Amino acid sequence: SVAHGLAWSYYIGYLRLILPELQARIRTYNQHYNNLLRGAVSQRLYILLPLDCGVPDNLSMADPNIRFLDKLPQQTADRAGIKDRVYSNSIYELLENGQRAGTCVLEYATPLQTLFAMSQYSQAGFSREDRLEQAKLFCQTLEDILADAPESQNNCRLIAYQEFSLSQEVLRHLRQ
Amino acid sequence: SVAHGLAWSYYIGYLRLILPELQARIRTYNQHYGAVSQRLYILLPLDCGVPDNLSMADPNIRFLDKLPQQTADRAGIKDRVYSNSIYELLENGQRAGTCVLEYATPLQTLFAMSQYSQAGFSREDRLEQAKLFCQTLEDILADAPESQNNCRLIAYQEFSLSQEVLRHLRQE
Ligand SMILES: COc1cc2cc(C(=O)CCC(=O)O)sc2cc1OCCCOc1c(OC)cc2sc(C(=O)CCC(=O)O)cc2c1F
Repeated sequence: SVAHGLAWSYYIGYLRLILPELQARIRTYNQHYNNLLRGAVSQRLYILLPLDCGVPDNLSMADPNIRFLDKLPQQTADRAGIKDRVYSNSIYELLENGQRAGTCVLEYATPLQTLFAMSQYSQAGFSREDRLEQAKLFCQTLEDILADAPESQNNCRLIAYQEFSLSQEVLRHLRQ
Repeated sequence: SVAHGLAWSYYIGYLRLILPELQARIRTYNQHYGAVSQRLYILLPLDCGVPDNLSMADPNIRFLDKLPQQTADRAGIKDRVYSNSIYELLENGQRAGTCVLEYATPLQTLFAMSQYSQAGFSREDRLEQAKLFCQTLEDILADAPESQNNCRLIAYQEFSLSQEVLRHLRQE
């Protein structure tokens, strides 16, 4: 299946490589780069899983209550012949009634945009109406893989949703 | 199919985003500094063996430099960095070529899936999946001119990896 392969690849090709190094990057930010007066950035990568497969590039566009704070210090690694392949991640403030309710590392699972694009291109042999079932299968496969990887599971949170306040969706997970 | 999805995702999620900007990065590198050839040379090992160091696979493939990085806001990641590496290709102690080179990382997903019981993917099906990944990628690129002329697909089964790359480089 398409979504089955995409979830395994998202784990093998990305999550497996960044999640064991994420805690140290967040700790480094909180100790040396975070504004001295501010609350600590929460641990864990918060992964946005829009079931409609809509993956925008700017988060403040999806919700003005999601405001860009800072980039986490970059991770580098030699990867498949790419010397010092760079992994960059962004920190966001979550506003509730004009005030800071949370601070976290946040991004969309980019393979969901592949499902969106495939549903549009005739050559992909992927019907438009197959998108939702494939997005749910991508999320379920990712949950199943993470359940067998505790250093990856405890370093991330899966935020699956169907449309709305995206910041309230993230805050509900953060407050747990 | 697993490989069909991987090839579409490798194109949508990566190649489509770096290949229209690649020529300008190579030109910028060549003008500061014998020229690095155009096009991203994509290694497609059908055995799905994806090592992290290229000089390990072949000592005639020597790291020269990193191309200037590309940055873009991508899915909530501000200034998502795309870094690529330049390699010298040696032949009988002489530099015979210079190119931007890397492995197609989804091939390592096929390798890992054939290793993990929970993936439900057999080692006996891996070669057919690696070939399908390569064929799907070729078909996609045939419909994306700006991506097709900015890359070269190097599919092989094991050996001299530098001679494999040089054979493709000498066709232009
Ligand atoms: C190797 O496989 C994958 C690598 C991978 C890397 C990712 C990221 O860096 C997240 C941010 C982003 O997508 O820009 S998501 C991701 C998903 C992957 O598997 C899904 C199937 C292949 O599709 C993709 C992809 O889909 C969205 C994104 C990328 S980004 C990428 C590279 O940057 C190449 C070098 C590297 O793999 O680290 C390859 C792929 C890719 F093959």
